[PDB]
Amino acid sequence: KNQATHKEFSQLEKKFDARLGVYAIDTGTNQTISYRSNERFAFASTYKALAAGVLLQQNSIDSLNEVITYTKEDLVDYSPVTEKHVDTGMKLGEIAEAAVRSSDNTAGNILFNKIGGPKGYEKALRHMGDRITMSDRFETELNEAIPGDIRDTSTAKAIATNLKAFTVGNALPAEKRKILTEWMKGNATGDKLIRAGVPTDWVVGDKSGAGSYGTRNDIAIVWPPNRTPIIIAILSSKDEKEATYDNQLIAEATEVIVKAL
Ligand SMILES: [Cl-]
Repeated sequence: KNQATHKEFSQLEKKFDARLGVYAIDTGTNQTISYRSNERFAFASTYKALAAGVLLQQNSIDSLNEVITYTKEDLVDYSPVTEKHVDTGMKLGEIAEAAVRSSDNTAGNILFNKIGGPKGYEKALRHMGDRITMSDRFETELNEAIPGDIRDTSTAKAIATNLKAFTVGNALPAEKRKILTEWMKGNATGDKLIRAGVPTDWVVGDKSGAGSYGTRNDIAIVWPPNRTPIIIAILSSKDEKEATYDNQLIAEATEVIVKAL
């Protein structure tokens, strides 16, 4: 379906007035599905699932019970969990969970901090052989997504390969790989995205993203019934800075991958 899937993906770009980037790999058959998979998009909040994976590589399960504190002036826009616990701090595991499950932006910034900032995040991905992802800024400036500006960008193929390493591969011991996938499962932020485009007997652990220039992303590990997982990265963006986005574009792209695999 090399050219057959190309046509369907090209058709979605027109129906939703957007640019689409797709990479999916069936971990059981190593069959891949790709479209503009080497083009750069701003990754926006999808980094949070990978940064949680780096955090888990670098810290014990025990240490996730350690309390982390921060200040009111550390709070950035859209921090619906962290804004409630300024006076007490949160457990480190709770912060990582807030970043993955709710896309809490202060929690994302703490994750960054704990793994050495954007530069430390990038260095961890380079260690896993990701040469493509470029991390430069904290929330919320990392969402600026200026076309042609490679700060805080990656490709569908690079992001999917990283997610594969953390969730099914050998980037984490089993127990932490399980902690990560559970954080990624059952979150409402994912409900209209890849989860809305797979059949109802499939299970989806995802991480969604949204940025300026209509940037709208979802990355996932998905389990068909009785079947090895498929890793999916779907990226989208537009040409106008204040452009809106349409969840349905991600869901329709997912339907195309499902039919092809
Ligand atoms: Cl304070």
